[PDB]
Amino acid sequence: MVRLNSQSSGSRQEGTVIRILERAIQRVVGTYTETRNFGFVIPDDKKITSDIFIPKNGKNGAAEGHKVVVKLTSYPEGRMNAEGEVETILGHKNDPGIDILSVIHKHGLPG
RNA sequence: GUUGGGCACUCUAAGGUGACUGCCGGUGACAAACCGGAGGAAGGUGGGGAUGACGUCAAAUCAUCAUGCCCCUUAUGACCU
Repeated sequence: MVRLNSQSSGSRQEGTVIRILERAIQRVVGTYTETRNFGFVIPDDKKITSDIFIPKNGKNGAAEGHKVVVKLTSYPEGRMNAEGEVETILGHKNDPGIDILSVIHKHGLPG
């Protein structure tokens, strides 16, 4: 429910997400990465500019390499990132036929 | 500890050790790096000091000191109260 601004530093009208009327992106696919004694799945697409906090109870295989879908169990909060889990361990990200299989789960195609 | 009590511990102070990308994951030219993880007292330029290049102001100092040219030289020297 983006609101207008009474300014514009360009040719475009300035929106501002004063509120989110609806949540979409229910789930993301990505590579899981171990950080500072933690986990963080990086979304397949770069359109999500943040990572997804993985707690250990939602690691479920995902190591440095493994591709996994995330049933996002929480979402960003001001400065904080989205939390999640690990769904399907698609396989090591650098595998021939993951490129397809990654897209198979990205789009939410049948199986 | 006051005393007996090796002296352990703390300390005292000489000599060594120790830290680096050395290591293990990512990431990335397989390298470098970057990002984390170990282990360690110490994490990625360990921390404080010390130690620089050519220069300028005819900068300041003839009251630190010395000093050419002067000046004083029974006094501009010197002594006391």
